[PDB]
Amino acid sequence: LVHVASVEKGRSYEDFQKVYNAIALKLREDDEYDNYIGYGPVLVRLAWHISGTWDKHDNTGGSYGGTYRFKKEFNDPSNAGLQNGFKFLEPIHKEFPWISSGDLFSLGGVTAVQEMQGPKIPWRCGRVDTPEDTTPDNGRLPDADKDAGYVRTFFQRLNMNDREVVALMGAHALGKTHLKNSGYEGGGANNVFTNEFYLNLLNEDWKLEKNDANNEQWDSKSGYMMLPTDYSLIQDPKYLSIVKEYANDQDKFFKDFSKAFEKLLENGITFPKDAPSPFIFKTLEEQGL
Ligand code: HEM
Ligand SMILES: c1ccc2[nH]cnc2c1
Repeated sequence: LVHVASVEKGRSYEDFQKVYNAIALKLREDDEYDNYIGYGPVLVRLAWHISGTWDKHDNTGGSYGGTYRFKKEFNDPSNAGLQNGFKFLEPIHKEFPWISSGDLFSLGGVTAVQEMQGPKIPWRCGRVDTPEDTTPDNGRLPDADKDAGYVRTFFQRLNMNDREVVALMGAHALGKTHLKNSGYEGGGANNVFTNEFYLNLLNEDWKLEKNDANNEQWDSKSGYMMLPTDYSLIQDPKYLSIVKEYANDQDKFFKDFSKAFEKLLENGITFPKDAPSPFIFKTLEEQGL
């Protein structure tokens, strides 16, 4: 199963920068969403969920085919809430209908990370929409009520190692859980890309509690929460070392996240030898927009 990147006909860096800018401007405009968090976090989660269906063993799933647009994937219980991200991206797609669905979903995550003052995430175009029967079945995204061993094994399927896993989980500094979506009770939330997930894990006074959906979660006196899979990163000695590293080195975290997140978004894609180099988009701020 080979998915070869194919650049949208006639498109170059400037075309994609325009798409980035449209997403970025809408992010700024639609600021009231989810109690003033805005759509950044849900767009990062969307980019991850469209990518996290990948299976290294047979190259099924992954971002390439844009298959989240189809009902089977769109209605995955693991994707509850992501319809908000899809609806946010709808007018962007209508404006720039030349871009593939995989490219738009993945670019949405990149743009969200950067606009939320995260690292630059190099991004490559050329994902090609594939037909409805290429949609992966539900059940490939991870459970949150599990331990470090489950997290480690799960991420092997996505060819991610311990450092990559701990780095990617740092995205949980963004946004919040919603009881109605996932059965987890939201805590204190923000919409700035930082290493604060790791600081919270290490510095907070955590207590294990059972929420109103009957799921266990870790809650702090300060009003923050962690999923059991989040908290596993301080229960496992290997994960713990890396949590400490990122809590104490913002730059290292930024750089490692950027690599891991680009890799997540590119898993399953074969880039031809003469494909364009990855693009690094300018933020609205860098452009004076
Ligand atoms: C073991 C791995 C993971 C599990 C079990 C997990 C689970 C969850 C759950 C249950 C939520 C709450 C959904 C809701 O109620 O709306 C959530 C939110 C989120 N997740 Fe993860 N996640 C994992 C890995 C990741 C990774 C790798 C990324 C990105 C790199 C990510 C980004 C997010 C973001 C940005 C949100 C907030 C969405 C919002 O505010 O609407 N997650 N995740
Ligand atoms: C999802 C969203 C926000 C979070 N904060 C801590 N764990 C999280 C999971």
